Amino acid sequence: GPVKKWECTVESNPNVATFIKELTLRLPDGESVDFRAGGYVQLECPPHVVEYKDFDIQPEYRGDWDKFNMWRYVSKVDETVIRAYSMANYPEEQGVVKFNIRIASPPPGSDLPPGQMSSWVFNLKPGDKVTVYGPFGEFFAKDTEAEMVFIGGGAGMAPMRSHIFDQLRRLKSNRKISFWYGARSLREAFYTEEYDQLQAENPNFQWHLALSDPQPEDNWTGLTGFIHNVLFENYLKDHPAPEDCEFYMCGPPMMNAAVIKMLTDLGVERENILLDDFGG
Ligand SMILES: Cc1cc2nc3c(=O)[nH]c(=O)nc-3n(C[C@H](O)[C@H](O)[C@H](O)COP(=O)(O)OP(=O)(O)OC[C@H]3O[C@@H](n4cnc5c(N)ncnc54)[C@H](O)[C@@H]3O)c2cc1C
Ligand SMILES: [Mg+2]
Repeated sequence: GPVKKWECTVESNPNVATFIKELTLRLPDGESVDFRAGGYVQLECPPHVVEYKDFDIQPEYRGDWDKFNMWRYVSKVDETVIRAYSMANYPEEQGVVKFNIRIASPPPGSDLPPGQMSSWVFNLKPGDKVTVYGPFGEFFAKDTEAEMVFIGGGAGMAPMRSHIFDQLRRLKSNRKISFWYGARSLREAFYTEEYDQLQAENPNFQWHLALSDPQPEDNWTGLTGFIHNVLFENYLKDHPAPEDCEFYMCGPPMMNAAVIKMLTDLGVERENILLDDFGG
């Protein structure tokens, strides 16, 4: 049916990684968005000016905001903008829409304008008003009993969380499900306690974190490198029938491309790979 519209209030907007915030919007009037896991809404901003030095960035992330010279950026937006963001909540988490949003700052060294909507999102404080439109979606789980392999990176965590909670807690599914998330270091990993608990509670579910640049403080002895190599070496290379799995992918462009190439090379048919392309 026609697009619905809600004037929401910001409940919380902390960083969950150095360059990713978890934005939670409370819907008005006790309403909920009738969305499906993997779906999205559009957020809108009015004309504005935002200065990055005004952002609230939690303490452990600030050193890299200094290193990346982020505090000098200013974004001037002369007209209303709309952008899609994927729900990180699943449908049984009512009354809110929750997001994982990467700050799309200018490439280091360039003179390009900062990202219009994400810069505005990073200055949202509890109590601010945000207009939301939707729901929309196409990145939906197939209705089968096949093994599921979820692959995520960056703010692609949002539909990954939605999908995984939907399978395990709403559908109470017993399908074989794994989740593979690539990040730079432990400070860039989030929802780790949630996934560890879901693995403890659901013997059909397993997750894996691979770090590309583990930091000394991480004392990391787990998987390292790029997620497409990790998933191949530690699981798919020896899998009896990878072509029988359903793959659900959402990451930054380079990750999407590398994972899809790895899978197609293994003989997985493109029909068995569902991609949520954020268009980065
Ligand atoms: C279905 C869907 C779901 C999505 N879900 C999410 C999600 O859950 N989380 C999320 O973080 N994103 C998501 N996205 C992406 C999101 O909609 C935005 O595209 C993203 O936030 C960037 O928008 P922006 O307005 O901040 O940046 P834009 O203003 O669009 O700019 C993007 C980048 O381009 C740079 N730039 C500016 N001018 C130029 C130029 N001339 N040449 C080159 N580069 C330039 C900017 O500095 C910035 O880095 C989704 C997209 C879709 C389609
Ligand atoms: Mg303000």
